[PDB]
Amino acid sequence: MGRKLLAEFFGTFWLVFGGCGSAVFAAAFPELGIGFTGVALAFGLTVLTMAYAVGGISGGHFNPAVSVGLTVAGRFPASSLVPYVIAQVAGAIVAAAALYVIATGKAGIDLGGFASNGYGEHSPGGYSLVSALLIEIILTAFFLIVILGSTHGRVPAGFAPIAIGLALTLIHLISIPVTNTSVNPARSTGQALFVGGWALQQLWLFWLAPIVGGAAGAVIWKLFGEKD
Amino acid sequence: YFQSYVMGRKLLAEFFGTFWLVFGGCGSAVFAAAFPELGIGFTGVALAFGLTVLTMAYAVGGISGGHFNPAVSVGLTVAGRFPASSLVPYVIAQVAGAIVAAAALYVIATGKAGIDLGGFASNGYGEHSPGGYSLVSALLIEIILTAFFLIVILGSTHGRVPAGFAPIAIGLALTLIHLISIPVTNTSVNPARSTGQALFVGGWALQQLWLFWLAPIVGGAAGAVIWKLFGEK
Amino acid sequence: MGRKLLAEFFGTFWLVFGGCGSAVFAAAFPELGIGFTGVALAFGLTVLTMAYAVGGISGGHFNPAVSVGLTVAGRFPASSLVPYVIAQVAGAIVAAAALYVIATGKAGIDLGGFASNGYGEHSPGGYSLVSALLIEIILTAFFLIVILGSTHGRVPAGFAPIAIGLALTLIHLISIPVTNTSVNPARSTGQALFVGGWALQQLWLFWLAPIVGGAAGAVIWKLFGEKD
Amino acid sequence: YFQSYVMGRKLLAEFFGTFWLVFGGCGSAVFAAAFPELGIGFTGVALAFGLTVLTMAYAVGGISGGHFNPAVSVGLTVAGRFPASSLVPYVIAQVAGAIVAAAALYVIATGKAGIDLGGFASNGYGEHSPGGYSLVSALLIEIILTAFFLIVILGSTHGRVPAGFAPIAIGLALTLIHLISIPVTNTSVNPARSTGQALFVGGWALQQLWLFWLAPIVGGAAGAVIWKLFGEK
Repeated sequence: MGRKLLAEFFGTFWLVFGGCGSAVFAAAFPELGIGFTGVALAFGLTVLTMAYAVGGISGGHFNPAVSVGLTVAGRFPASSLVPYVIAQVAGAIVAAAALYVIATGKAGIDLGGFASNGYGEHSPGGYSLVSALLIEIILTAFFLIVILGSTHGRVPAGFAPIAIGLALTLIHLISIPVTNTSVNPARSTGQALFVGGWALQQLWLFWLAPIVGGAAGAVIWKLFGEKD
Repeated sequence: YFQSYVMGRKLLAEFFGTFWLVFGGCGSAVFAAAFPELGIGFTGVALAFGLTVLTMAYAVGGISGGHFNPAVSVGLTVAGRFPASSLVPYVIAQVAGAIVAAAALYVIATGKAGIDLGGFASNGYGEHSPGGYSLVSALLIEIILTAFFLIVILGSTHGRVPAGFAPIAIGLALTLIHLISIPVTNTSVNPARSTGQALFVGGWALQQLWLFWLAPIVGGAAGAVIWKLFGEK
Repeated sequence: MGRKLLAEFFGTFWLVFGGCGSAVFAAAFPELGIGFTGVALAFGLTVLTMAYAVGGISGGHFNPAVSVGLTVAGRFPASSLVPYVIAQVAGAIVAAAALYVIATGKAGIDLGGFASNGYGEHSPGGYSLVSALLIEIILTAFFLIVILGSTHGRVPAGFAPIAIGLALTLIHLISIPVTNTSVNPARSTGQALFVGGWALQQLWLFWLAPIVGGAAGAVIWKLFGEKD
Repeated sequence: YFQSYVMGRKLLAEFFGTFWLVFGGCGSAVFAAAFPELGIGFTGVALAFGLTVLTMAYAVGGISGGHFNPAVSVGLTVAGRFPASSLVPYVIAQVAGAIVAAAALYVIATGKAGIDLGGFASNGYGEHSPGGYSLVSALLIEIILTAFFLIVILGSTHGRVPAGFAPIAIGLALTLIHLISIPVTNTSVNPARSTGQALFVGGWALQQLWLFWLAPIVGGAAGAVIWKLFGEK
């Protein structure tokens, strides 16, 4: 069990340090930077890679809304939920801090939103709170449908990391302009704690919406996918 | 053919999958393709469409067959992989999934007011081809691209290839198809995908829609006929 | 055997119509075009996808220099070499022609080099004939090392298309500026026949260099990789 | 540990693989990254480096273990996956492969005369960090990135994951590492890769080279130590 919490901790750290750190260091670099596509690929590849490295140890959730959805689907014991959520939020916070220390090694850098998720005025594209809510619920619900589908016994072992990592990239290709893309309450919490201000005031949305999307995808999955 | 899952489950699978294909491929185009400085361009859209299929073919492919595409259902029927008796119900689940995804995209887009959605990721030709290509060019490239899409689907799901790899060959073939043809038609190869967007644009998009039923369905049947000639036995 | 020639024909057609057609229609499209990266990804994905669809029928060479390298490696009967080369060059020519018909459906388009490979003045980056020669030999030799390695019995079945497709993308990411990237005599012949002029005068280089690279990679492979 | 292939074959495998990693990752950077209008950028370089490893790990991974990287050989020794007695010979084959690839890139580049190769894809820090990041930033990010590279290599090659998927997790993890850190150090995580380029630039690149031996090797050992704590049993 301690092995499983460490798997979640290192995994969520990798997710945030790789995804957010590609956003902070590289996305807007002049002439050669990696754009929304490269951040999207980054975040999907943190999940693909640690899903292969530690998924067979903890299940490789790396994401509170995943742990909730897999509990609602009856794949995962509700008794492990809270500990997993604590291990995950701790990895995110420790990654946010390592990124912070490294980022400021560049003289007079402006961290800005520091890859925090936001809506309205803090939506990259100026989309409303209601747009933010709907798209985070829809995308997280589908994220769980892919995770529950691709880890079902009808799918041969070993392919789920590819499915689930690249589904995370696809989710970023769709929604970065709307919310910078959360679908993961832990991945939103670390960056926001370093920004404070508006980032903390909007943080609730990125706990509430992914958790409702993850639970909804679980319920939908149960209705047509999980039975033999 | 035998039944492996009851029809309601296969139809929901097809409904949710085609919803994902349009919501993710058309959503990436509407929200992110042209975003100033950092937007994802034709490349990021092609990746997104391929990934909706790769990820839903893994998620529900084992339930319905994972068509998400009337042209694919038709091609597999012509190749003798799928029963004609399931054709019409699948096509209806797929077109319903695409219309509901278009509507969902629209609702989310209204949260950024005063914005012009332009063609709303609709397919088109002539003045409505991103590069000004003619109706004949559109017709040809949709026939050839959908035919090869069918040949990749049929060969990668054949028993001579190990289970589990199809979603990756099929989803990446769709990304490849958009890399080639977005400048020509915005890329259909999928009558349901063309239909939901066009119903919201109306006008020229409804008027040109016929072509993105006819060409993909012709190409899908042609791919299937070609495959049965050399690949299936 | 007729099944195998048709596999090669459809395969090389897909390679050229997908790769070259991504170059002609999309690579330089204003604001949104796919650049050298998207052409590189295109060409690798034609091979990955048709290697899965028909590789188990003909071996999925799609490329005269592959057929030569696999013959030199003793993987493939020298008696099938010529027929495979004819089927491959025929797919390329028929794809070049379909691309031609479709491309000119755009009023007053300038086809330009029409994705032909070239060197010196016709190298995108102005690299010399000698640069062109060396990089086509090196990259084709490695292409065969990957193909022979990834289809060896020590590698589990089904992964070779991923290896070999993405190796082709990697080769394009390295060399498009130097020669537009051939590593495939058939893929160079179709486009050049439609351009004539300098494209025909340089065509020999793109037969000679990939065939020497493919044969060399086969010989190197035999020395350290092919034995149990 | 038992012998599966004789040492000459393992060394040639490592030599050719590290040659490919530098020739393809550094070649893509030198020839294509900054090409006017169509160049491939930090994204295309990160993809290229990841793909040299994915494709050579499939091609010769089954012969030598597919390290291509002194930091990887060290990490696997510390994790008890590889014998210390093979360490020095591997590291020498890898550094030789990288120097010969640098030389090969150089020869090909001379065919476009009067050109400035700049840093020639060398790694660096401070003034020689593409984004001006300090020595401490460089050191930290190379330790953390190489440690995770080791954790992904160790977990994906563990017996609890099916054979054949490692080249894909390991090569894509390298692409991810470049997506994160090219702005900081140009991305090393690999002392042999840093060494060949720097020997051609001389000057500051030879002077800063120490850091791209020390940090990757420290991070590789740390990743291995962490892995043995929770992952291996």
